[PDB]
Amino acid sequence: GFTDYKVADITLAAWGRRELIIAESEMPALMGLRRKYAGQQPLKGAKILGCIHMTIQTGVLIETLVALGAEVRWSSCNIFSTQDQAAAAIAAAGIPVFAWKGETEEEYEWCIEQTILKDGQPWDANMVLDDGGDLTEILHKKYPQMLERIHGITEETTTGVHRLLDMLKNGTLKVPAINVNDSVTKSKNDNKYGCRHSLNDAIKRGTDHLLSGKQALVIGYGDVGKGSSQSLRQEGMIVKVAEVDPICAMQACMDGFEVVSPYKNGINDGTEASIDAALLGKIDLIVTTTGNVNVCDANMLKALKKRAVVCNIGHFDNEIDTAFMRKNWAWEEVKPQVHKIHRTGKDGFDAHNDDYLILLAEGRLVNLGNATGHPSRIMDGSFANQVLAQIHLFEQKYADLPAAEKAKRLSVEVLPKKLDEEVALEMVKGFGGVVTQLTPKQAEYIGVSVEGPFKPDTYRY
Amino acid sequence: GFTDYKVADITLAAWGRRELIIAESEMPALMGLRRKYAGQQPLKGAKILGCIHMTIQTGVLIETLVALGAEVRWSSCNIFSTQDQAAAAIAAAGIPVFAWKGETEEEYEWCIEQTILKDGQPWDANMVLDDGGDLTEILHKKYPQMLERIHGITEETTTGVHRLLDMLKNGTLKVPAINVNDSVTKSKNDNKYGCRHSLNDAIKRGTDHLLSGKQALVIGYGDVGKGSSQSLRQEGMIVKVAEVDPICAMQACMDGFEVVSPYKNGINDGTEASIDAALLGKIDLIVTTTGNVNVCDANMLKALKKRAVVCNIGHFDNEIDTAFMRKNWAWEEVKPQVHKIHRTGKDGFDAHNDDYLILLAEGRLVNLGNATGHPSRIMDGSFANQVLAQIHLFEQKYADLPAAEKAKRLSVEVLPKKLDEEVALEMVKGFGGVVTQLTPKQAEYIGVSVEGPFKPDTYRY
Amino acid sequence: GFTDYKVADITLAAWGRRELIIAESEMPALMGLRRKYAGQQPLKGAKILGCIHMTIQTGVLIETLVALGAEVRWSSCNIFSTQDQAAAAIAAAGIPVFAWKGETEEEYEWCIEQTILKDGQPWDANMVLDDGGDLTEILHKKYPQMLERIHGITEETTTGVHRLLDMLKNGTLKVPAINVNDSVTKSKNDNKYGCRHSLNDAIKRGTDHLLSGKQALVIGYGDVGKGSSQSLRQEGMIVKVAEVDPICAMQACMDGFEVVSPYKNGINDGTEASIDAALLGKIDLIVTTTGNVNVCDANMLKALKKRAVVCNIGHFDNEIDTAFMRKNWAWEEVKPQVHKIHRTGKDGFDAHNDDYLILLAEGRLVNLGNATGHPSRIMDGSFANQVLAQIHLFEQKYADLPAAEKAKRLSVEVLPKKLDEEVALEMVKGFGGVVTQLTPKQAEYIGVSVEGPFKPDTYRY
Ligand SMILES: NC(=O)c1ccc[n+]([C@@H]2O[C@H](COP(=O)([O-])OP(=O)(O)OC[C@H]3O[C@@H](n4cnc5c(N)ncnc54)[C@H](O)[C@@H]3O)[C@@H](O)[C@H]2O)c1
Ligand SMILES: NC(=O)c1ccc[n+]([C@@H]2O[C@H](COP(=O)([O-])OP(=O)(O)OC[C@H]3O[C@@H](n4cnc5c(N)ncnc54)[C@H](O)[C@@H]3O)[C@@H](O)[C@H]2O)c1
Ligand SMILES: NC(=O)c1ccc[n+]([C@@H]2O[C@H](COP(=O)([O-])OP(=O)(O)OC[C@H]3O[C@@H](n4cnc5c(N)ncnc54)[C@H](O)[C@@H]3O)[C@@H](O)[C@H]2O)c1
Ligand SMILES: CN(Cc1cnn(C)c1)C(=O)C1CCCCC1
Ligand SMILES: CN(Cc1cnn(C)c1)C(=O)C1CCCCC1
Ligand SMILES: Nc1ncnc2[nH]cnc12
Ligand SMILES: Nc1ncnc2[nH]cnc12
Ligand SMILES: Nc1ncnc2[nH]cnc12
Ligand SMILES: [K+]
Ligand SMILES: [K+]
Ligand SMILES: [K+]
Repeated sequence: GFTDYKVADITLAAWGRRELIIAESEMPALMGLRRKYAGQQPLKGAKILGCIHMTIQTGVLIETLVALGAEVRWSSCNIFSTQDQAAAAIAAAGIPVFAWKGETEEEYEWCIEQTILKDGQPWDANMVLDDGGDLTEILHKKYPQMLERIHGITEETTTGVHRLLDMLKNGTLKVPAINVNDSVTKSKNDNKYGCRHSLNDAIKRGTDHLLSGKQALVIGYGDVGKGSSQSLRQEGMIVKVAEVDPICAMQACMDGFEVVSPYKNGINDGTEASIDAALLGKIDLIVTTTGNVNVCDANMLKALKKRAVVCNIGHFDNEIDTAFMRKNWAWEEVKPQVHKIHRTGKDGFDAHNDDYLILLAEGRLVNLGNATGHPSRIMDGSFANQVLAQIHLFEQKYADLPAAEKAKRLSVEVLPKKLDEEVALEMVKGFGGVVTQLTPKQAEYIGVSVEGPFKPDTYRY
Repeated sequence: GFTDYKVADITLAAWGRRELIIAESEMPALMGLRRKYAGQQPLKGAKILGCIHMTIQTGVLIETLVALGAEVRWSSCNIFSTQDQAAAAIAAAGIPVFAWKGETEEEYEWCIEQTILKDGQPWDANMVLDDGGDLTEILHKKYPQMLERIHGITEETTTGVHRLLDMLKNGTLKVPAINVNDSVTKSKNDNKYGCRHSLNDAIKRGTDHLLSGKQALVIGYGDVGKGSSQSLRQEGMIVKVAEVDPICAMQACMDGFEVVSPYKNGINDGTEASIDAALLGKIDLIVTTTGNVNVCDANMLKALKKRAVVCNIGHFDNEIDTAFMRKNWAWEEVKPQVHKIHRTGKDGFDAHNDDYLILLAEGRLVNLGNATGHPSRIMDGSFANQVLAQIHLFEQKYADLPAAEKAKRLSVEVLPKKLDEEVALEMVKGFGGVVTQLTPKQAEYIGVSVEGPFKPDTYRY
Repeated sequence: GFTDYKVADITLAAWGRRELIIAESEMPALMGLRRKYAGQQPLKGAKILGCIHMTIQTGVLIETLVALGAEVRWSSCNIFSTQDQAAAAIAAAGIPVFAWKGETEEEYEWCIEQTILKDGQPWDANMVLDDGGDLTEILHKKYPQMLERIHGITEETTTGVHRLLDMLKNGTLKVPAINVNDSVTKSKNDNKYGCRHSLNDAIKRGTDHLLSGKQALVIGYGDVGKGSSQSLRQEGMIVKVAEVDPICAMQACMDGFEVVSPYKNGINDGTEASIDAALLGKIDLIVTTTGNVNVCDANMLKALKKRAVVCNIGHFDNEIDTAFMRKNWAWEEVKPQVHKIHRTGKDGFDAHNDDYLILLAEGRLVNLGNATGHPSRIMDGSFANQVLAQIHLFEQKYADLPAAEKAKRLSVEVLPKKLDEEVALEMVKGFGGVVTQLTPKQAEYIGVSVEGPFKPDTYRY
């Protein structure tokens, strides 16, 4: 008689369980943590509010936390990223989850509130796992009393970590956090290689367009932009890259990309005349990867080649001025998460009009919106870090300190390199790779221990 | 009141129609044939039996043949390759089509017969379009009288051309045929680049497996094997290649792949002792590409690494010994066209057994079975050749020739290089490419006309 | 007391012998023929005039022909392509060779004549091995009497075959020929992969320029152009391709290249107004691969980006209008085969002028001019074909047949596919590859012999 959930179709649970069993074989770091810590139950007593894409991969994470003793209440951190069969499997296992593919904004907020509230009253939560900072923001803004009992936050992604550091500098952060994003086995695995796998995957599922021989513009060349550019280049696209960071621009050049700006001489003054109309007129596909605001703006959208695809793989949809397109242009749904946007007018469209753009996932995270996000074996690294971070913060029991002691432990930290390496070793073994062991004299020669850590904390990999 | 069809769901037509309109903008050579020939109606009076994958791309082909004056009756050439919304769009257009995704073998044969028979009698067909030779075989073997009225066959694929050539060698081919496969804008575009696009696409949709860093074995290195190996290598797989043709094997070496055999010394004597158990026990993914029989045999299946993915992108499912797997091992459906094959035995399976293989599309063509096959811009090339082939054979009027002229005309031929080049030029313009025109002195220097053809018929590209 | 040679420096012979011994281990097809046929001496009595780049690789070719019983007299087919240590090692072995790096045009002609003449009068030659057709032309124009005793010509390269075909068509070809170029183990090995290896090699040796991130324009996308484009793209260049053949252009598009023309809309009208000055002013490197005339013309050279590198990897230097650059612009030698060409005028130059181009090998074959051409393991394929072609034509004894039989054998033909496959098998084995053997049933299924040939003669690979 379990009813504390809300999913699209509970009967998809058996299908979801089949895929969870497969995914478990693809996630050895996470399943190794489950085996190593199951008997010790290091999360016994933890009550975790979780807000992250309700995919099959997140399901393995959820059941790993539960296997270690935790109770959880879960929601997705995006309206399009849930895999309904994963949510169904988690609900059928008796775990409160509120998540389905294609939520409205109102339903998105309701789902988070259903994790926060149990039977109309605040749940006695004491841990937070977030991806992007929406749950974190709601707790600080609307439920500050609940944070008095919460031992910490473990934050998944770059945008969320940015919001956390903003609150820390403004003195508004109420509990300590661990930056899961900046582990090497997260940032340089998930953010880069994950988008390499899943960006062309989403574009093919949404459009079935040939990419070889076509022109792409990738806005940004951080980790997500690096992986995105590779996702397209390996398919044979001619890829151009835009950046505001000269060091990232240098890497793009050395990686074999032409570096261009959508604006003449890189200067974005807000006018149509600043747009490089000749450049945008040749682009078949534009992808935003920045985590910034309005990096594919209304003047760029007006100037893009007819029938160009437009998508975003950064965390929030405001990378693209989709508001401008809702106000001025007529939307034709091809299928879910795929819209033709007719630049001929707002009121109606000719079904055979040739002047349209194709928008994927209404400008929300395209890899999760139009495909299934990152594959299990990549998320294995990110989610082993999440499990380790949850254990660390829960065992430190920040909320039980006196007021004076909380002030001294309020911080945003990363996991130590030794744990990063141990996650990486399990990932390598999952590939069948064999790591060499240093001899004692070789370890002394480079000044490390035989068991690591093998690099100083300044090393960039 | 049109009722002459059978599809999964006629209400998918509007969705199919939206995707057809997108596909037309992706297929400029085919769409260019509509404009150049619409006024002349070169297929007026043609009644075409067509048997080929009922995809969106085949939709554009079908409606091109109809726009040039033809009547058609269509079926798919594979039980899993139909896109149900394409079939719905075609039927809703008043065009007879008998095709749905996931047919049984009996329904497959039934669908082809519904194209052959109209109102219980043979249709007065006079043209054939085939992909694989199944329709051609059924006509020769079961409706030879209909071939008295048929002017020719245009065959799409390598396996179908081989069957035509065997019939010709045996004196058992009743109408002339055009080998559409061996146009360069078909074989060196569809067969190679199409599989490059669509193989990893299908594997991702089926399993969502990370491919980077894993081991693949591609059986075959002809056109499909070349494109398949690239599909996987560009994703970061470590790809090994098997071949019986030493020329193709040389190409794989020079392309940067290790060439291996599943058998010790390359000698396939049919025994378990001949299997290189070490090699097979390291392979995460095996893909057959040969058009041959039993190239992923039972002994290889027994020796594959636990949880390896097995699929076939050749035309017929007998490239993998799936019959052996049906007889001996338990099949667990993950989802449509994805099965776990449990090697623990045939009488049931443990849901948490680790000793299984993952078979895609039940060994049927994986790109069409687990995804959508080749993209529109690639199929543009194949299907422009098909339309040109249909025009040439229909206007030749073989069925109306005297018996002496019939005997001189009974052959299997390819399209002339000029037509191949003309298709290629429209493909290049679709990419925005600009071809240079020879000066008269340059044309004289290399001994070609400024208008081409630019290569001798022996040229291999 | 052997003096019948002329080389740069005989004392380089020991060095040349060391490298020949290494190259022998890299040339298993060639050495396999040596071991297989040395007992039979099938070239006993053959007297071969040979004209092909006097490299280490040609050294192994020459000594294989001698090992099989032939006498030869040798010259290079390019003024810059000889490796002086290879020539010295051949002369030290008592083999007539006339070749050194850096010949004048007069010396080049004199060297070919020294092979034709022994003691001031025509040698009793009876076979010809040629690369590019210069020796073949001199025999037909200046020594036609010698051709009445010559049993055949074995021609290495595409341009040479073109000239042979023109002569056959005109009725001026006096002896049969084997087209060695169009063996798959030659054209699709040497012409493509050889240039992939040696083009970026020669550019680095000549300029030491970083190639990553810069813009290249490759004129042509045949076998040489395909390999040259890959040579640059794999280094990270942004590569654009020009073509007159829409089929080759299609391949360049599908291979991930942007296809452009130096002329607006591809129309070369002889005026500067037709030059796409905006495109050419972005190009850092241009490479001609066509075998055509003036594909990098004067107006192009004027519009190139300052400090661009210009080079040719086709057979003859007229692909670039270097005559224009000699007449109008000041040449500054950087080092042998590397010249700065100052576009500021003809009479001298400022040492610090910024407006110059860099010309490699004075527009002669750049891979052989500025580096060492193709590696031994690739030339293995080409030269194994040469040996088999020499054996076949010599044993046919064309010159001694009745003219009624001569008329039936006066042709330009390629080797049989079976021998093409045997050469490929030995190359694959050189890599450690293992070719799989068809079972009798599999061979039956696809219609071949277990021993091959495995493809019809129309197969393009
Ligand atoms: N979709 C996914 O699966 C996924 C995975 C990881 C992260 N993310 C999200 O993607 C975003 C980027 O993450 P990241 O790790 O790459 O961050 P990052 O800081 O490494 O990279 C962002 C880059 O954008 C550049 N940039 C900023 N403004 C720009 C502008 N106007 N024009 C061009 N370039 C500009 C920055 O210089 C920077 O290099 C974040 O929102 C993150 O949360 C998404
Ligand atoms: N799925 C698709 O979209 C698609 C597209 C085109 C063709 N096809 C089909 O794919 C198959 C192959 O087509 P193709 O054009 O590449 O033919 P191909 O002749 O060009 O190449 C097939 C290759 O398989 C090799 N081979 C044969 N038996 C072998 C064995 N026992 N082990 C290893 N290698 C072996 C042959 O040497 C040959 O090089 C045919 O059935 C064709 O109809 C499928
Ligand atoms: N340097 C080497 O090691 C090496 C090796 C092999 C061959 N070659 C020589 O290289 C040349 C090319 O050989 P190939 O086998 O590639 O011949 P090919 O016929 O395969 O390719 C030449 C290509 O140039 C294209 N072309 C012709 N005129 C053009 C123009 N004005 N603009 C653009 N493209 C144009 C043609 O369409 C053709 O595709 C020949 O001279 C050959 O003898 C050199
Ligand atoms: C047949 N024609 C006219 C033509 C072009 N060249 N020549 C000598 C005649 C076309 O344009 C087709 C070519 C293939 C598909 C699109 C349009
Ligand atoms: C090993 N092979 C090839 C073959 C035949 N069948 N299979 C499955 C493989 C043979 O033909 C031998 C068999 C015994 C002695 C003579 C020749
Ligand atoms: N598959 C996935 N599950 C959860 N979060 C993700 N972020 C990116 N891919 C993801
Ligand atoms: N999309 C497609 N439609 C028809 N035939 C195909 N063969 C391969 N892909 C195809
Ligand atoms: N190394 C080499 N030797 C002889 N001829 C060649 N042609 C291209 N490379 C060569
Ligand atoms: K996934
Ligand atoms: K498709
Ligand atoms: K060399």
